[PDB]
Amino acid sequence: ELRVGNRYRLGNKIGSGSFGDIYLGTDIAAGEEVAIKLECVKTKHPQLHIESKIYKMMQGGVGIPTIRWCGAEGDYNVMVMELLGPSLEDLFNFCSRKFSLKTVLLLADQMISRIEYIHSKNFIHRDVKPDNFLMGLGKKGNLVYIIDFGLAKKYRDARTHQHIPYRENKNLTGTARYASINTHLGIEQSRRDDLESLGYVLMYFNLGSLPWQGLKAAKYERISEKKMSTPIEVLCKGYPSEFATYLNFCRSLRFDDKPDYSYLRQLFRNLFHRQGFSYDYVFDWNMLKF
Amino acid sequence: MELRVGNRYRLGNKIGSGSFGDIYLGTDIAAGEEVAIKLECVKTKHPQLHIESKIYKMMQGGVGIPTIRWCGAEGDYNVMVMELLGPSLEDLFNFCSRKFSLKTVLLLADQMISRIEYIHSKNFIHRDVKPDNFLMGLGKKGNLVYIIDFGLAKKYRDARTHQHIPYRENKNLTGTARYASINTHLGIEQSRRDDLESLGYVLMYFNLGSLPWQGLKKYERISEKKMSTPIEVLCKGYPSEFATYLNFCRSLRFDDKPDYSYLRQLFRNLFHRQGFSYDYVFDWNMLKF
Ligand SMILES: O=C(Nc1nc2cc3c(cc2[nH]1)OC(F)(F)O3)c1csc(NC(=O)c2ccccc2OC(F)(F)F)n1
Ligand SMILES: O=C(Nc1nc2cc3c(cc2[nH]1)OC(F)(F)O3)c1csc(NC(=O)c2ccccc2OC(F)(F)F)n1
Ligand SMILES: CCCCCCCCO[C@H]1O[C@H](CO)[C@@H](O)[C@@H](O)[C@H]1O
Ligand SMILES: CCCCCCCCO[C@H]1O[C@H](CO)[C@@H](O)[C@@H](O)[C@H]1O
Ligand SMILES: [Cl-]
Ligand SMILES: [Cl-]
Ligand code: NA
Ligand code: NA
Ligand code: NA
Ligand code: NA
Repeated sequence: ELRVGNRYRLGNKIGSGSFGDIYLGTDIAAGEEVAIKLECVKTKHPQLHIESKIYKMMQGGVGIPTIRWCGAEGDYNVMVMELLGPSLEDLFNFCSRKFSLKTVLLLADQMISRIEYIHSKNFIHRDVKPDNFLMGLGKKGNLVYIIDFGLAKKYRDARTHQHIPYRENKNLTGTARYASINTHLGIEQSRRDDLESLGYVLMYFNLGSLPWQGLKAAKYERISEKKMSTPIEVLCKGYPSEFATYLNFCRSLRFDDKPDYSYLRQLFRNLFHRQGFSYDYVFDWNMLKF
Repeated sequence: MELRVGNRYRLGNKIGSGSFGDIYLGTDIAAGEEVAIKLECVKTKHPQLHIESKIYKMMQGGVGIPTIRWCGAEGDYNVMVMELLGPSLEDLFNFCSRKFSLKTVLLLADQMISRIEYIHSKNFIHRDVKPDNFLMGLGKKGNLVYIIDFGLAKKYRDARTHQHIPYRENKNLTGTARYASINTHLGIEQSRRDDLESLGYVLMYFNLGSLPWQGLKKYERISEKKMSTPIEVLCKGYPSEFATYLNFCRSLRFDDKPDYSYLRQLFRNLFHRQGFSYDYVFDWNMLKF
């Protein structure tokens, strides 16, 4: 039996993010379960406590995870979060690596809103990918949450909204597979870049796998080159134009531009209602007991 | 496009693959509850769904045996619709970071000895005892260990006369090598003893995390490691009941009726000297089914 904070019982690993590791535990007092991020204190570069503050700044936003309790305790900084349903990668695999157009558009609509909300509290996420989107439990079950603000950062000053400066020679940050063209080239990341990664997440959900996925070297140069060489028209072939239009828009944004988040959603909701779907949140994984 | 197999069962996503065929989640539209639905191709080279269904139909009303819901053909497939069960012991071991407490291995051992005995009481050997083939039950029945997958199962005696199948040598391996019996490796026909021996290795795996003969770099090496590793090395640092358990199984003759009760009581006794309550609380109790 393992206790943290003198009120939580620590169970088993249920996750691994960018830093730390996530486990199941129980609020012994409340009588209800939780996610418990742990980072060991003898890491070269501490992070949980910074991330913890990013969560308190996002709190009370649609599909932003609730933080129950934060603090350091012996050898582990710890962060108790509301427990959440499974990730879109988990669901994607449960659905055998293929989602209907309906599920990809219900998700697209929520994914763009969480990204927009982060951008309005002055942060970029920088690792938009299937694992960092999660469905809530029970009441909040048709609601995509966003997680892992471990690589996120301020892109503009909280007071003046002055954008961060443009620069170059940045290292890779974020998952190679879904990075922006610009990140592959070493350009400082901005809002455009978060939404362009969503773009690849959406095509990944349609294709089953991107075409720069599953190459085999002995660096990641290769990924970069085929992502940059793939004409959008060819990546999106056999899928609605709206997916090429979203990505061309994002690829066409400028470093400090405010993306038009209403327009990008609009592509998708208009495609949605033109196909004859009903906005009932029946997803592809709907026969589960969330 | 929606799809009702039979008239009653809505097909959904794949959640399993056993020895043959595949398993999909499905919903019993009428009764509002959920089911698991096995599928095999009609034109498959070695048809066994009809056969497996007969074994389940006859084993029905056995504790920890899944209920047969429905059987028929549809399109290119044979279908057997079953009770929905919860996750395997393999799945759960992994969730517990490949570590099961002694209470859980004993609580598990009791039920696993009984299931095998039940199978044997219905005149079959399973031949692939292993943690993937033991599943916990759902909701009401989350305390219950169930057993699945009789695609490799065999009649070891007549139902009428209890006449034993005859000794045979030079058999090819049937079932997983990691948990096979010493004699299964030597190519002797499989009997009741071998199910119980296989279980002994499962139990010891639950203790160790991994068995000694796994991870190795052409399976002949799995075999020859198993016959270097005497039980008293395998089982060192753990209660002796495990060694006793294994030695006993290795001593049964080909057609012996194992004393399941004796092998059950080795464990029950140790359970109550450790001071545990037989309360059905497993290491994975955090979970919620
Ligand atoms: O990861 C889960 N909950 C979770 N993770 C969190 C991570 C968090 C957090 C809260 C969190 N809550 O706050 C935080 F910011 F600290 O980070 C979870 C719940 S169920 C589940 N998965 C599976 O049921 C699963 C798994 C594998 C394969 C198929 C699977 O089945 C599936 F997902 F397809 F249904 N994962
Ligand atoms: O295999 C599952 N149900 C099933 N299998 C069957 C097989 C059958 C059958 C019925 C069956 N019902 O009748 C039959 F005889 F035809 O053969 C199942 C239910 S839940 C699940 N898995 C996980 O919850 C899981 C997954 C990944 C990691 C950890 C996991 O478990 C964790 F981590 F949640 F504890 N598998
Ligand atoms: C009704 C219980 C829901 C649990 C579903 C778990 C699904 C994961 O396990 C299976 O699914 C894989 C694809 O996601 C396949 O590889 C299956 O063989 C099995 O691993
Ligand atoms: C709290 C809800 C239970 C969900 C457990 C899902 C288990 C699968 O995913 C995790 O499990 C692995 C083994 O159980 C861990 O090693 C984690 O890395 C994670 O992948
Ligand atoms: Cl620019
Ligand atoms: Cl809008
Ligand atoms: Na995380
Ligand atoms: Na949409
Ligand atoms: Na099976
Ligand atoms: Na016992």
